[PDB]
Amino acid sequence: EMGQGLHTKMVQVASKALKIPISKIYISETSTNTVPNSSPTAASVSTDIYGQAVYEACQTILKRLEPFKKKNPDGSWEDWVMAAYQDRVSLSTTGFYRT
Amino acid sequence: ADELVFFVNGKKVVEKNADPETTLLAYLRRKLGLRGTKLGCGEGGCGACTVMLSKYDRLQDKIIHFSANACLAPICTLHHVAVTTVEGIGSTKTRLHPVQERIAKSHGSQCGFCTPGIVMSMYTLLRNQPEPTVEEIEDAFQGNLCRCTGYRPILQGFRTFAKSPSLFNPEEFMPLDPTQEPIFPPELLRLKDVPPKQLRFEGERVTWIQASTLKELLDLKAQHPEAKLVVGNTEIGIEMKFKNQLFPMIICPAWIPELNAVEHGPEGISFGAACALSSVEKTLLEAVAKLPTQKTEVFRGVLEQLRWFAGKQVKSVASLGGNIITASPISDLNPVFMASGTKLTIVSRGTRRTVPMDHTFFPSYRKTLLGPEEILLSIEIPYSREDEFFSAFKQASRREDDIAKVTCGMRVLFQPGSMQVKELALCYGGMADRTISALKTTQKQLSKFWNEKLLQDVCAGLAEELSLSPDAPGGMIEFRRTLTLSFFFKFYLTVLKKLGKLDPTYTSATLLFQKHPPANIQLFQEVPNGQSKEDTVGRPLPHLAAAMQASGEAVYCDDIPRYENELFLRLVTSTRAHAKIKSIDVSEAQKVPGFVCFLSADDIPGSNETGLFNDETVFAKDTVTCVGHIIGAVVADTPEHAERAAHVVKVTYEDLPAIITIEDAIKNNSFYGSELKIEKGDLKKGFSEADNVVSGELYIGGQDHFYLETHCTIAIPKGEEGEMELFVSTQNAMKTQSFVAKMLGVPVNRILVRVKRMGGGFGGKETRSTLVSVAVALAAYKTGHPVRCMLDRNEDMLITGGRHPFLARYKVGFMKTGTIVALEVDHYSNAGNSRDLSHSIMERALFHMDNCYKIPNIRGTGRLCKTNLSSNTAFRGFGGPQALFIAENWMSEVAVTCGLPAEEVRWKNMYKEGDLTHFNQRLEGFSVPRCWDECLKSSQYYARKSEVDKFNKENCWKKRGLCIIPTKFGISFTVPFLNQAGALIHVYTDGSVLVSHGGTEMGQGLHTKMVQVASKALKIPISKIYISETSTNTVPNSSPTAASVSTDIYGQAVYEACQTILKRLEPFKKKNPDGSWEDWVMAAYQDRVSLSTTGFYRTPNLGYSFETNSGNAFHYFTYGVACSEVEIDCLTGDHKNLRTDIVMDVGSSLNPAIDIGQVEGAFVQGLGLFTLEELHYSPEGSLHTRGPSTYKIPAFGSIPTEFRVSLLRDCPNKKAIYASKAVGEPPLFLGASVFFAIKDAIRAARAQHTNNNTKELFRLDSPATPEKIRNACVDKFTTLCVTGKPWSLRV
Amino acid sequence: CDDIPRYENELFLRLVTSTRAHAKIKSIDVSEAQKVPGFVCFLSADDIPG
Ligand SMILES: Cc1cc2nc3c(=O)[nH]c(=O)nc-3n(C[C@H](O)[C@H](O)[C@H](O)COP(=O)(O)OP(=O)(O)OC[C@H]3O[C@@H](n4cnc5c(N)ncnc54)[C@H](O)[C@@H]3O)c2cc1C
Ligand SMILES: NC(=O)C1=CN([C@@H]2O[C@H](COP(=O)(O)OP(=O)(O)OC[C@H]3O[C@@H](n4cnc5c(N)ncnc54)[C@H](O)[C@@H]3O)[C@@H](O)[C@H]2O)C=CC1
Ligand SMILES: Nc1nc2c(c(=O)[nH]1)N[C@H]1C(S)=C(S)[C@@H](COP(=O)(O)O)O[C@H]1N2
Ligand SMILES: O=c1[nH]c(=O)c2[nH]c(=O)[nH]c2[nH]1
Ligand SMILES: O=c1[nH]c(=O)c2[nH]c(=O)[nH]c2[nH]1
Ligand code: FES
Ligand code: FES
Ligand SMILES: [Ca+2]
Repeated sequence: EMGQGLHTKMVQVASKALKIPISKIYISETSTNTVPNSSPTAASVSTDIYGQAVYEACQTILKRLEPFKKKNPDGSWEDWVMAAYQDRVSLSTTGFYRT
Repeated sequence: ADELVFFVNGKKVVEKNADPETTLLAYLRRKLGLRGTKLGCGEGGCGACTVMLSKYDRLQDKIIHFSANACLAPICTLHHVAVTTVEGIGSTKTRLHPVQERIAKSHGSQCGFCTPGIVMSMYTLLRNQPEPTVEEIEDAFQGNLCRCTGYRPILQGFRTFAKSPSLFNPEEFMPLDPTQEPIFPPELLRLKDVPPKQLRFEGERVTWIQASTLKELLDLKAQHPEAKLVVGNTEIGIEMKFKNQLFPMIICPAWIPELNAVEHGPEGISFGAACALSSVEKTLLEAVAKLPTQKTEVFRGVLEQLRWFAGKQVKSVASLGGNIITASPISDLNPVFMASGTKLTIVSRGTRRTVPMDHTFFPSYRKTLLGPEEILLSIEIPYSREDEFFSAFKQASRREDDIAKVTCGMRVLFQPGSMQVKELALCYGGMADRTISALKTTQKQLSKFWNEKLLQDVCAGLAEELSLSPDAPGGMIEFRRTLTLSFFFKFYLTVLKKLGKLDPTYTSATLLFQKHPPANIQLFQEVPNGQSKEDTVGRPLPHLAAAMQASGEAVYCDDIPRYENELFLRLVTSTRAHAKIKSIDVSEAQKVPGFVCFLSADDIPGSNETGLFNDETVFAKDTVTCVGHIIGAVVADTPEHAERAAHVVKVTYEDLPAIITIEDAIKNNSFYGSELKIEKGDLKKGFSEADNVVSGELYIGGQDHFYLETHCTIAIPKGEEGEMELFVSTQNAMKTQSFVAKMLGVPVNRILVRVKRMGGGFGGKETRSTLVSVAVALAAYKTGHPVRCMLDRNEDMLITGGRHPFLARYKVGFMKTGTIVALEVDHYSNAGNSRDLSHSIMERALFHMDNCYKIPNIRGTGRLCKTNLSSNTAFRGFGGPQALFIAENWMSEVAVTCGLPAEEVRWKNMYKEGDLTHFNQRLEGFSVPRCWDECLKSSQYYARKSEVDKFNKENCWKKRGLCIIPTKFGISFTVPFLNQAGALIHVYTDGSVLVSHGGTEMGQGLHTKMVQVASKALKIPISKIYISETSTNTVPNSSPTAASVSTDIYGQAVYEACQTILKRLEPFKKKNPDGSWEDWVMAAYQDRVSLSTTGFYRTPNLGYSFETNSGNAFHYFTYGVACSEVEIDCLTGDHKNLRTDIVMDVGSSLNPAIDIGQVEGAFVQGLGLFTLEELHYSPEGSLHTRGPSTYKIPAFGSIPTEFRVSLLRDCPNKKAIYASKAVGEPPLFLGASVFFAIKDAIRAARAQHTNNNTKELFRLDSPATPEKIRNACVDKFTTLCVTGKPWSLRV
Repeated sequence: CDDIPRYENELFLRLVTSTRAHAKIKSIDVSEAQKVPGFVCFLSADDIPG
C-alpha cells in the first residue's frame, strides 16, 4: 500500500468472492514470510494480479467450506467456519496468478 | 566515593550514579544489554544467573577467580572487580569456548535457559583447575538446576575435561588452552597498587558506604547504629526482595583486612568474619590433610556441613559471619559452632571481647547477643583435643542445596584414656525458633560412661526435652523428633568406633556419604549403511539452537530489547482463599515514583470472561476464589516501581467458607461436572471369583512445572484498528490470540502472536500463560505503550497452577497365583478454581489405569474436585502418571500378598500382542515384552536381586531395593479435533527454504526434527532450511504444542508441503537433471511457478466414545521399561539412586540424541514427582513452597549414578512420520521405578525392626520424600517419637 | 516507518555522500566525526561482511 488503495480493493475483492461483508476481512501488512518472491508493486498491475491471487485463495476456502454449507444451509459463515475447524479442515491457503 | 568502576568482559564500566539496590543481573540485562545471563529464581537456587568474578587478592598476591549469582550480587560490592558473563568467553559469531562447544555437541542443552549459568559454573572451575577430577566436575554444579536434560549429557560431555554408534564424538572437541583465555584487565592490575578509600553510593532509597578500614567501620557503626552490614548479600538480598525490608543505610565491610585474615593459633584456626565459606572450606580441607586426625574433629564437622550447603556461587560470596549473625533456626553452622564452643571475637569502637558460642548467644528468633554498635570481627574454630570427638549431621528434603529439617553439632570429651563422659554437647537446628542445646539431657550424662544405658537414657531425654507442638513451623513433627534421636544414635555408634581405636551389621550407620563413580551407557540404532550423509533422519543431530543457547545468543521473550516507551506490569493477586472483595485502595500505590496506573476488571473493553471453559475472570470482580487469584495489575516505568506499587495496593476482604482439599470437596459435594467412568466385564462376578481382595487408599501430590524460564509476555499495541502483536512464552499461540481478542472485544484477525521459543513449558504453558498475556494486552491497550511482564518464580508457582494431586480408593481381586481378576478404582483430582484441562486430564488417567495389564473385570471412575486453589493444568503425562502410579501401587500389593516375586506377577498379568484394553482398543505392535526381556537382561536384574538380599542381610540401618516396571502411553489428543496440524513453506530464489508450522519449541527439539524431516523429503542438506519461529499469521488455528504428538503431526504437514514443492519443481528437474537445487528453483521462479505452499495433516481413525466404550482413543502407544535400584538410609530418610536401566520403544527414532534426551529428561521429572518434589499449603490454602529453596526438583547429584538408556532396535512404527514414535511424555512414568525400589527397601527395613508379618501392606504415598521414608522405617527411635500418663486406661 | 517507536538501544544512521561527480577517493578522515558526542562508528566498504 502506497496510497493507491490496493488493500482496500483486495478487501472488496475478497468480500465479493467469499460473499461476506468487508468488516470480517482484514489486511495488516506485506511481508516476505507470508508471501515470498513477490514482484515490486509496480506497472499498475497490482490490482489485476493480486486480485486474482486473492480470488483464487478465496475459491479454495469456499471449496473447503462447501460440505458444511450443504449440511447447514441456513447457518452463518461463523457456523460453517467452526464446523470445518472441528472437522479438522484446514482454513489456510495460498492463491497464485500468472498473467 | 560517588564513582563505581568495574569491568565486564574486559570492558571498563564507570557508573557515576550506582544505586545500592541494583543487582549485577539487573545491571547486565537492562543497562549493559548483555541478556545471556538469566533470571530463574532471584534467590540463589537455580544458577541461571551465574557469572564469574575475578579480582586481585592483596593478601594472597594473586588474581583469583570465583563464581557468583548475579541476581544476589549488589553492583556496589563490585568496585575494581572484573566480571565475565557467558558472552565474555565465546560466541557463534566468533568461536565457541570449549565449555560451550561441549555442552552443545554433547546434547546437554534442550530449552537452553540454564545453559549459560551452567557454562559459567564449568568455566569458573576450569579457570581455577584446567585439569579437574570427575568429582570436582560434579561439585561445580551444586547451585545449578536444569529441568529438561536429566543432567546426564551435561556431566558426560564435561567429564571429557578430566584426566552402538555414539551420541557425540569427543575427538572433535577443541582442547582447552589457558594461554588463549582473556587477560585480567591491565587497568585493574595498575589500581591494585593504590590503597583503597571509603566510597559512598546514593540510590533512590538507599545509601551505601564501602568501609576501607576497621576504624572506619567501627566509627560508622557508632555514628549510624541502625546501618545494616552487607558482605555477600545472600541473606539481605532475600530480605530486601522477598520479605519487604528496606535498610536506608548499608555499610559493606568486605574490604577490611581484619575481617578477611586467617590465623593459625595454638587453640584453633581463626577466620575474619567476612571470609567466604569457600575460603573456610579450603583452609579447613588443607588443615585436615596436614594435621593429626585427633586435632581436626571439629573441622571435619564444619566440612561435613559445608558439603551439603549451597553451590559454589553462594559459597564464594557468603561470609562466615553472615551466617552466624543471620541466626536462622536451621543454620547448619551454628549448631557446630555452639557444640564446639567456637570463639567469637566481637568489637565496637574502643570495646573488644572474645566469647565462646553457647546456648545464650541466640536469645530469640533470628537475633544474636551483639549490641547495635558491635560487629563480629573473627571466629576461631577450635582444634579437637585428646579424648574429644565430634560429629555434624544434616537432613533436608534433598541432599544438595537444601534447608535442613534437622541439623546438629555433637561433641563429647571423655576423662583421659576413658569412656567416662566429662563434657557432652548436643546442639540442634530445626527444633525451635533458634539453635538450641539439649542441656537437660546432656547434664544427666556427665560422669556416665559411653554404653547402651547412656544411649537409651539420651534417647529418652531427647524425646522429652526436644518436644514440638502440633503447630510447629516447618511441620514434619514425627520426622524431626525421630531425626534428633537418629542423629544421636549415629553419634553414639561413631564415638564407640572412635574409642575402639564393633558389629559389621551396624558399621554402615557410622559412614559419611560417599559418591560412587558415574557410568552412563546409551544404546541406539545406527542408520542403514548407505543412507545419504545429507539425510539426517535417524542421526544424532544436536538441537539446532544448542550452540546459541550455550553462548547466550538465543533470545527468549524477556531478552527482546524494550522499546524506549515500554512499561512494566506487575499482577495484584488475592491473599485469601475465598472472600468478597470489599474495596480496593490504590492511594499508596499512586505515590510510588513511576506509577502509571492500576488496572482492574472495569478497565476491560471487551469481556471479563475467559478460560478454556469460560468459567474464569481476566480480573477478579466481587469475589476471589484462591490465593493468587488475579485482581488487577499495576503498570509503571520500571519493574521495581511496578512491584513496589503493587505491594502497597490495599484490598479489603470479607472471608467466605473455603473448600481446599480433596476431602473438603468430597464432603461438600464440590465437583466440576459429573462422574467419568469406564467399565468392562462383570465386577460382582470377578470379585466373587477372586481368591484374595485388597482394598485401600492412595494419594499422589501435585508438581510445579519449574520451567527455568517463567511465564512472560510482551504486548505491542499498534494503534490501528485494535491491532496488537505479542511475543509470548506459550505452547498455545492460538488461544493466546483468541483470549487476547475476546478480552479486547476485537476480531481474532487483529491479533498476532509470535513465539520464538520457551525456556521450558512441560504443559504449564499450554493454557495458563494466558493469565499473564491477557493482563499485559490490557495494559498495552489502555496505555497505548508497549508493555511487558515476566513472572518472578514465587508469582509463577503460586498463580499458574501445577500437576493435579490425586486421591484414589481402590479394590483389587486376584488369584493366589497373582492373576488379576477384578479392579475398581475411584479417582479424585484436585482441580482448583476453574475447569481448565481437568476433564481431559481425568480422561487420560482413566485411559491409563491398566498400565500394561490385562484385567477382565474393571471399573474406573473419576471426579474433578472444585476447590479454592489456583487451577491445575497440563503437566507432562497429563493424568497418565497419577493413574499409572495408582495401578503399580495395587500391583505391588498383589505381589506382596501372594508372596511372589513382583516381576513374575507383573509378567503374568501383562497384555499380549492383539489384546484389547479396558477401553476396547487393540494393542498392535505391543513391544512391552521385548522391552521387558531386554531390560531384564541388560540390567542383570536377576543377579542383582541376590546382591540386594545379601546387602540387606549384612546391613541393619541401610537397605537396598530393586524394581522393574513397564509403561504404555497412548499417543493423540483425547479431544479428536485437536489432532490436526498445518505448515507453511517458502523457497526463496536463492534456493533457501523457510519452514513455518503450528508447533512451538520449548527445548524438545521440534524445529530440529522438522528441519531433519524437510531436508530428507526435499533431498537437500539441512543447512538450506531454516525455522525462525511460530506465529498466528503464518499458520492459523494451531493446536497447542502438547500431547507428545507435535513431531507426528507437524512432521506430516511439513512432509506434505515438501511433496507439493517437489511436484512444482519436477518439470524443471526433468529439463535439467544434472542441474542444482538452486538451478531448478530459479527456473521455476522465472517460469512463474509458485514456490510457496501450505501442508496439512489430520490423524485418521480416532474417536473414542465413553457411552459405547469403543472407537480409538489413540493412534498408537509408546512403550518402555525401567529397572531402578536404590539404597536408603533407614536412620535419616536419605537415599541414593544407584542404578537405572531403561529400554524405550520410540520406533525408528528421527533423532536418537534428542529422543534419548527426552527419555532421560522425562524420567528425571518423574523421579522428582515421585521422590523429591512436594508443595506445602497452610490449612487456609496459602502455598508455603514458592521457590527452589523449599521446592526441590532433581539436582545434578539426584540422578542415578549408573544411568543406562537403550532405544529398542527394529521396531518401525508404520503409524507415524518416517516410522518414528512420540517420546515427550511416555517415559516420565518410568521414574516410578525409583519409588517402587524405595518401597522394596522400606519393606526390608520394616522386616528388620518392625514386623514378622511378611504379607503386611503399609501405605506409601507419593512423593516418597525423606520424611515418608524415615517415618516408615519404624524402629526403637520412631517408637519413642510418634505423637500421642492418663489417670485411668480401660481394660 | 519512522512512526514506529524506537527501541531503547536503537541507533541512528546518516549517509556520507560524495560531493564530486567523478573522482578518486584519496583518503577519509573521521577524526573530527569521532569527537561529536554520541558518535558510535563510521562504516564503509571494508565493514561489509558479504
Ligand atoms: C542458595 C542459598 C543456599 C543456602 N544454604 C544454606 C545452608 O545449607 N545452610 C545454612 O546454614 N545457610 C545457608 N544459606 C544461608 C547462607 O550461608 C548465608 O546466607 C550467608 O552465609 C550469609 O552471609 P552473607 O555474607 O551473604 O550475609 P549478608 O546477607 O551480607 O548479611 C547477613 C546478616 O549478617 C549481618 N552481618 C554480616 N557481617 C556481619 C558482621 N561481621 N558483624 C555483624 N553482623 C554482620 C548482616 O547485617 C545481615 O544481618 C544459603 C543461602 C542461599 C542464598
Ligand atoms: N535458599 C536456600 O536454598 C537455602 C538457604 N539456607 C538458609 O535457609 C534459611 C531459610 O529461611 P526461612 O525459610 O525464613 O526459615 P526460618 O529462618 O524462619 O526457619 C524456619 C525453620 O525454623 C524452625 N522453626 C522456626 N520457628 C520455630 C518454632 N517456633 N518452633 C519449632 N521450629 C521452628 C523450623 O525448623 C522451620 O522449618 C535461609 O534464610 C538461609 O539462611 C539453607 C539451605 C538452603
Ligand atoms: N526440553 C523440554 N522437553 C519437553 C518439554 C519441555 O517443555 N522442554 N515439554 C514436554 C511435554 S509436556 C510435551 S507434551 C512435549 C511437547 O512436544 P512434542 O509434542 O514435540 O514432543 O515435549 C515434552 N518434552
Ligand atoms: O514494465 C514496467 N516495469 C516496471 O518495473 C515498472 N514500474 C512502474 O510503475 N511501471 C513499470 N513498468
Ligand atoms: O490428551 C491430551 N490433551 C492435552 O491437551 C495435553 N497436553 C499434554 O502434553 N498432554 C496432553 N494430552
Ligand atoms: S536467578 Fe540467581 S540463582 Fe536463580
Ligand atoms: S536445558 Fe536446562 S532447563 Fe532447559
Ligand atoms: Ca483446573
